[PDB]
Amino acid sequence: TRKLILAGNWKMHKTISEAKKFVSLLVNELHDVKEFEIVVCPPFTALSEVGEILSGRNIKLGAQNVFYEDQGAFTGEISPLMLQEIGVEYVIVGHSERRRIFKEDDEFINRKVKAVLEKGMTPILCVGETLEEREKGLTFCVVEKQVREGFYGLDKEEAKRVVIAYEPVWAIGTGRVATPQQAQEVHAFIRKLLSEMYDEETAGSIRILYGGSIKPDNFLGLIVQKDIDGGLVGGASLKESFIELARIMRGV
Amino acid sequence: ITRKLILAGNWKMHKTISEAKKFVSLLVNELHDVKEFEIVVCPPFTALSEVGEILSGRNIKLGAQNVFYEDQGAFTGEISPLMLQEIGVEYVIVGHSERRRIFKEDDEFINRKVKAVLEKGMTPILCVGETLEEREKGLTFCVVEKQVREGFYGLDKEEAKRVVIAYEPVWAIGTGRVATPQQAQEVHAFIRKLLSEMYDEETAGSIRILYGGSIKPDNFLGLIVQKDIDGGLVGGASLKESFIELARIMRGVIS
Amino acid sequence: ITRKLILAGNWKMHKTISEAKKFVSLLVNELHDVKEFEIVVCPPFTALSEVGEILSGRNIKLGAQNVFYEDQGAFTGEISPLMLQEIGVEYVIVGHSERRRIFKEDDEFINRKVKAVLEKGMTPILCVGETLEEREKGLTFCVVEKQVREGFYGLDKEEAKRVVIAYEPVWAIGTGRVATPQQAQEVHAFIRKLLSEMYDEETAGSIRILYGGSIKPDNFLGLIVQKDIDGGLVGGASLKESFIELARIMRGVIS
Amino acid sequence: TRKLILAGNWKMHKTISEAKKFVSLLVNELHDVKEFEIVVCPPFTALSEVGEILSGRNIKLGAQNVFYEDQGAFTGEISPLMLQEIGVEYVIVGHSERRRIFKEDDEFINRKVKAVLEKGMTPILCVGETLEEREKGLTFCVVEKQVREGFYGLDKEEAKRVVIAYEPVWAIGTGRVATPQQAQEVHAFIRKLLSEMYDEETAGSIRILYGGSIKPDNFLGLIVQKDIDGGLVGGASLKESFIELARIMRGV
Repeated sequence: TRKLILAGNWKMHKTISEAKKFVSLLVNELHDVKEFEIVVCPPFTALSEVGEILSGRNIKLGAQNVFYEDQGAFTGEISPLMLQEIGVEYVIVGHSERRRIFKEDDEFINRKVKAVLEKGMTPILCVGETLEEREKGLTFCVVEKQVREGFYGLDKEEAKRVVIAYEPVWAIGTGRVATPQQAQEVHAFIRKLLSEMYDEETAGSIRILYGGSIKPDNFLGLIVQKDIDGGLVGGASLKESFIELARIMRGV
Repeated sequence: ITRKLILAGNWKMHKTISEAKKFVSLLVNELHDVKEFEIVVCPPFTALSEVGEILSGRNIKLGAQNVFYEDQGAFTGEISPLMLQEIGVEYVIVGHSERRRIFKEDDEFINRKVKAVLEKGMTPILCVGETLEEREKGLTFCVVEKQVREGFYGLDKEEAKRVVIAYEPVWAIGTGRVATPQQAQEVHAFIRKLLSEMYDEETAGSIRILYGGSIKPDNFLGLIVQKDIDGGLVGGASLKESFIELARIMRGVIS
Repeated sequence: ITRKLILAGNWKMHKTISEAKKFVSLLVNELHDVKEFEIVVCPPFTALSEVGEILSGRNIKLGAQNVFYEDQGAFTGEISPLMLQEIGVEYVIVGHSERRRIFKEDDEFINRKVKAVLEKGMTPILCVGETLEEREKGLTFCVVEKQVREGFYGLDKEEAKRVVIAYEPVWAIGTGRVATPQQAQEVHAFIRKLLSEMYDEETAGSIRILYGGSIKPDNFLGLIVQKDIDGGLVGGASLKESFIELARIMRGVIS
Repeated sequence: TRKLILAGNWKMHKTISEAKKFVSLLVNELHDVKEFEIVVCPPFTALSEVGEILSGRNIKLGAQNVFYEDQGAFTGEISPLMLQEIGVEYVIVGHSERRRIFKEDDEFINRKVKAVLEKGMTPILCVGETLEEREKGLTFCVVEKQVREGFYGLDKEEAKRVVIAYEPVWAIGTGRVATPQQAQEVHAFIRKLLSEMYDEETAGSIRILYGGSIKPDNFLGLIVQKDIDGGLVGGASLKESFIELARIMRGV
């Protein structure tokens, strides 16, 4: 908790032309932000161009993925350095799409968490169970494994910097949001677990946001819950609905 | 038969928008009269837009190191063909060893990227190559054939001509162990006979097959001379000015 | 609550029909009055029929080291539940580490074998256990829970009682590094609380949970004494006569 | 070529009770065999019992799989020793079912070929393309890879002992047999390749049998072809149809 976050993950969606316009629209409508942070994550291609429009502004730059090496022969990948030089503050790691479609495993993910922290950036670690896992009663152990694997090797001080995002796979793009009751139950669990790995202090420092079918007509009720520190917006982050959400987010 | 030679530079994960903007301008002027073939630079996504304008109207061409096969969608961290087409990218490396080995990218996955790149009017550069163990078992030809057949599957005579293949023996990637022009040529000749049966003589003669072991400024002359080697997919050397050297060498084989 | 202790021997890939016939007869007489618990021998498929007759009517019970979940079909090299049931097999080890690690046998695959074994009126012995790395990340409990939940999935109160679990910490398999009775007991207690939530008190108390690290004739006494350890899944020691020793020890904990 | 083989792969099909009867039926109807070999492959459970009924008889004992170690901690597996002691002469390795359902890779397979030869038994190496592979034009390279991987590390003398069985996956149990023309084309190819790896001598020594939907009303026409040295019978090997096949096999 302590400083909510409204993060938008555009995913594979905008052209440098569109980004420039859209970002500006946001920066105009939200130049005034009541401390709760607002992050926008455009694709690699449009990062530098968006960097400008944001430089010096309140809204912060976010990236969708990163490799764990400063440089090397890894054709197609982007290094932490390249993201830093552009002024990217947040980096999404472990997104369900990457885990599932691109077969990224926990170790791979864990090695990325550190790399993002090394260059003093904030990693957004994604966790979440699949419907099948939820039905077998593995919701918690699945989240627990991912979290433990994610933080493995981090000290109380680094762990404090990490951001967690619970995107229940059964609710990504399916339009089926988890009730605030279901969201909170897992968020709470993550918080308790977080403290058992460290201490009540770190656990309260780490921000855990909800992700998965975050629409304007359901965001209130999710941010209201005790342990949900904001959201990782998917679709809604592409339109102007990202403003109505940021608006609601100001209701606290 | 004629075929336009090609010299491509795969920077890989190496430069920042600054280092990039510099190096690129340098070249835009060094290789200014060079119009007898194509020099392609492939910077990281982060730095394409910048380099993109340093080339708008110049001779050197823009190329990406990877692409996803869809136009847009729920695919965090991926770049679409439309995103590359806006910036003015003309070439896209597809199926590179690193992606196949390290990022478990399979043939069917790669085949879709090939068709995808072609749909937007861009040029795929399909990479194929054996492993040391593979070559030791005599599987060089079947490893290459499988990859060529898979990659081209579904394409037709027309689309096939637009593809560019790049033979990159894995046992010669960054290990320094470049391939003797004999070895290179042998394989390139095969890939061309194969391409012949798959489609026809005309087609197999239109498709450029570049080499990719450890192309250095010294040995490169002993390769481009070969019969079935139409250019090179350069790694390291594409970083330094030695790239501008290679570009020189290649010019002394055309008229 | 009562629960009948169980001592099982997983010969693994070790004896021939001859060595087998010998060892078995030896036992049939040594452990002759032993009827306060169950001794189970698990020879390789090749040698089941032989050992099978050396037990027909005796006290010691027959057990297999693996099974496929179908009754018959196009599955070269596999053994069916019917094939085991004819010979008179009563126990079937399912989900052993070696099979999970070496032969890529997954949870869903193992769950089907559990149901299958139960259908023919036989007893599954589901093996669960963490890895050194897993225990170092504090994943012991979730690794075990996942495996227990997966394995039992679909079963009900009745069928669940018939299952026999065997906690076999992988970092203690053939490495000699047996587990302190503290560690063993801790986990066994968890697996039993879990089994309690999954079904109920009655059920969790009926299910035997055996230990399986490096059960030797000396340390075995410090384990069977524990509260939640109902017996042992013995590897090596099940080969020699030391097995007959362990069987002795276990007898001195019943009345 | 040189000494055809009629091999029956029961797969997962008989009880020790049934085996004893059935085998006997065969041993009675075929105690007289015009040199062409007849192998029967029952499941592990029934091996020793069938061993007796066959001991001293013409029909030979075959197994469906084996591990590559004489002994060790490999719960559920059977060693070469265990097969030998029972008098098993042939061992099927690399059967499509094992490759596909049980994920056995070429190395695994190759390590089994040697192990079977060590204890002086004859391994039956299975190879074959899937429909999809056949359509992409990979029929040959697929067979070539499997064969090369299978023989890797074998000398002219061991390689001579190896038996090859081409079971086109698209024809296993599908009831769709390959025409003799299609069968021969691949068999021929394997023979040419076999010689290029060794010499015309070894290539002619190695026996290559067809496998896949071998029924009595199509066996003749397959054994007739030049490079098909017999068959690996699946279903047909379970009934008495295994006798009509053995009967036809005698027509040469």
